[PDB]
Amino acid sequence: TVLTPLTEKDYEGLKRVLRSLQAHKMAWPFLEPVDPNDAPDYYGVIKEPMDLATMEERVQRRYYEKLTEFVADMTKIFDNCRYYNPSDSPFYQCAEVLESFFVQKLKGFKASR
Ligand SMILES: C#CCNc1nccc(Nc2ccc3c(c2)N(C(=O)C2CC2)CCC3)n1
Repeated sequence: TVLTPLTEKDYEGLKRVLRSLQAHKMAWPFLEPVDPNDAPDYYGVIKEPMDLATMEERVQRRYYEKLTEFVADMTKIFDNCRYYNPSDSPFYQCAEVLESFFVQKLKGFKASR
């Protein structure tokens, strides 16, 4: 299912999904690693940080062998955000918006495989 090996043509689809996420108006908090100057305790709280720039590096290097691994990294971004930030924080709302967008794009990618 979602465990099949990613082909080179799959990787063109993954690049497009990632670029759509990076261009979303609510993606700004996720574009780069969390700066500890903006959240001093963040890296003691979150033990597996993730961000869209790290995923872009991984896509360029063909890090992902299965689509599940790509979805797992994307899910970490949103899970870390909802765990670190309170439910009324604007950051929490950004994760809400961007995760539903990612699901919309992912369904598109899967249908096109
Ligand atoms: C605006 C601005 C500063 N510049 C910048 N640039 C690019 C991304 C970015 N993310 C950012 C900024 C502040 C904070 C965060 C992230 N945290 C998050 O948990 C967000 C879910 C990722 C932790 C605490 C507060 N910040």
